[PDB]
Amino acid sequence: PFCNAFTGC
Repeated sequence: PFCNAFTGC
């Protein structure tokens, strides 16, 4: 989904 700490995006 939306960007993440480094996972999502």
